[PDB]
Amino acid sequence: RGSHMCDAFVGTWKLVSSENFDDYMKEVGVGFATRKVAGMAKPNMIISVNGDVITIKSESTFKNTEISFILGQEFDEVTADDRKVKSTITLDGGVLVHVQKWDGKSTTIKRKREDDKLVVECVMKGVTSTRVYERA
Ligand SMILES: O=C(O)CCn1c(-c2ccccc2)cc2ccccc21
Repeated sequence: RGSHMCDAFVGTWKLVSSENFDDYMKEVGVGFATRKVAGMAKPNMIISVNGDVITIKSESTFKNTEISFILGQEFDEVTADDRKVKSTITLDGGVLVHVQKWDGKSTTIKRKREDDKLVVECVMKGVTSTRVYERA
């Protein structure tokens, strides 16, 4: 019912910058045509919290996705690039840490507040992409 730290993430966010995302997606194993169309997208990401359930929606010309979850409880997720993964999202020190597991592989997406931005850092082995969103 009352305020939680998680509320710093809540709201409507628009992508403003993307660095190294094509190389990150190659590491993930996204095919060419999907990478090109995904990398063009300027999604809006809508984060909300209801009781213990956090919802992250991405809306764009590429794909609309929506996940709902409870921190530390694994779920099934079909990602925007069409992987079928098992995901767990935790809050570590203020950072939401989202680990996706599929086919023996793993990718971690961290989201954090920096100034008025929500920074999303996507990591697959040694390759990192930084995506910066701002309030809509
Ligand atoms: O949250 C994001 O900004 C990127 C989400 N995302 C996307 C994505 C694509 C288009 C629109 C939003 C997100 C592709 C993708 C591939 C691998 C891992 C994460 C991925």
